[PDB]
Amino acid sequence: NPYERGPDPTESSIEAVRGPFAVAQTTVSRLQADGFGGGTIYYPTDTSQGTFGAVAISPGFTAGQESIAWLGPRIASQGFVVITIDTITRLDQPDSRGRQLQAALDHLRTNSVVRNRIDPNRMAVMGHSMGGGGALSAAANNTSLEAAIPLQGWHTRKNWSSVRTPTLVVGAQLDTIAPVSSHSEAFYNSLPSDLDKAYMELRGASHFVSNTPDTTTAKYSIAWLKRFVDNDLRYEQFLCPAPDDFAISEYRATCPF
Repeated sequence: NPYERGPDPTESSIEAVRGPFAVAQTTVSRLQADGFGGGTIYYPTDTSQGTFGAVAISPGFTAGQESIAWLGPRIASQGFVVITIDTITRLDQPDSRGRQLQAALDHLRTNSVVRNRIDPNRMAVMGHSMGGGGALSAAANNTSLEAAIPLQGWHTRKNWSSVRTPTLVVGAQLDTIAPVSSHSEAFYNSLPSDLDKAYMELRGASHFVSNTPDTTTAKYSIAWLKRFVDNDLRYEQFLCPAPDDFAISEYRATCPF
């Protein structure tokens, strides 16, 4: 597999705050950002292993980039170019956030800092709440996307039968903003039954579990991005079968991937 990066993983390595890749950052001003509100790109400096997959991450309604910023370097340091975006306005709705997540990825293709660092054919989307809805919208609008991860996603659209991108739906058990029964679990249920997909509910978690560092969220996002952005079979072990993880309330997966 040409896309494998970094040494073989262990529980300790995917749980780490910082992975085996030293990371740098560059900022995209709102003036430099076409179709999104700007953001921060995190990327590995080690280019000896080749180019990396790219990941765009959106915050939710009324939220700034800081609400999801911790994911940027934590994921990038596992071997990805990660842009944490601001939206054009903080009031933008899920469908617009999905446009902006795609525009942020496109910006990566011509960004002078990272355009040599990215494999433009291997891209993924993530978001929190309405940003997680944007991630689903972005995958539904672009079947070439390698992975999508809605974190406590919120969306008026509940049917996602058009998605062809491997999607990890991360619910929070005690979510009252975006209750898992009317959002996350509904999304997972409408994804195609043939799709490589997984639903993971975080035990006792509030809607805001992913606005502050959470090891369970990070470890399975990293395992998902590895498995599907990099086609990295070494990371299937953390997904299939279900992990005996007390942090997880419910788990569904179309294993084996």
